[PDB]
Amino acid sequence: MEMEKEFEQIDKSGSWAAIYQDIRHEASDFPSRVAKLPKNKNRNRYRDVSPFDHSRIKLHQEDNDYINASLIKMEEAQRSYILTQGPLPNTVGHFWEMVWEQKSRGVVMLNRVMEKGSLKCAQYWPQKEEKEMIFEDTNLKLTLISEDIKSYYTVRQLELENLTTQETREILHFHYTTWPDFGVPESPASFLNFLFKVRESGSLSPEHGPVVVHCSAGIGRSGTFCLADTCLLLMDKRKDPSSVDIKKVLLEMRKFRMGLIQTADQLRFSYLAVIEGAKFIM
Ligand SMILES: O=C(OCc1ccccc1)N1CCC(O)CC1
Repeated sequence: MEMEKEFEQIDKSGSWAAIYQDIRHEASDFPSRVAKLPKNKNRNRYRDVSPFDHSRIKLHQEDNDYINASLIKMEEAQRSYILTQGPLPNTVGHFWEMVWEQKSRGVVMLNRVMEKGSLKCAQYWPQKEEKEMIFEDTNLKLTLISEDIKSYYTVRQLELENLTTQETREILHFHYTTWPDFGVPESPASFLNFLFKVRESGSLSPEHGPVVVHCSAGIGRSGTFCLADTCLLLMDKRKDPSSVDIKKVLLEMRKFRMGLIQTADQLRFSYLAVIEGAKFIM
């Protein structure tokens, strides 16, 4: 069923809350036993948001391999994403270790460091060229190379150095800075442009490791970004684009991380983005 019509049918009937609860009821439940070990309590931002054991990213260290991060592998779309929480004061070194070890080119940040008067994630990248950051626990150095500030997003060029081998890599930081404190954006135009610019960078392409995507918990805004990208890629690839079922794509993605799309309003915004995105493509 053409989703644009499914959209108007749900809106006229005001059933967004009902569709959303149906997804919550049918979603996968897999064990998260490593996330709940007492040694990992200060590595989790939220007690109710954990990576499944089968899809968790493992750090390459014998001490403690745990980070709150999941690999979302989309087989038909041929895209992979790592979805993770906003880094904590004691996990900023783990975060950059993961980027290094997974060979990522891009980090996508969908939150501000402070929102609604509270800290939503650590200040985990340098703000000035001449004041670099050293992570002694993981033996990494991170330098700000350049910054491009636009009305709806900022793009930064970072240099990550493995101090053990003296190898360096260029990481691109894509920071969406205008998601409102309350609700979802009124139009998806600025969110779609932002996705286009991440795609244009190479960060989502198969010659690199998976993109790292985060917000505060790594399930809500983060869910919206990967769901929109995968649905638009499938519309490009298939003979019948009408066949793309956003609810079925979301349940596939929920096999790899719990809770993706946190509200009925985020579900409606994801439909609008794919639809308004489908409009521009034709
Ligand atoms: O918002 C856009 O279109 C919708 C869309 C974005 C990303 C992936 C699929 C569809 N952009 C910004 C403007 C640029 O010219 C190119 C398109």
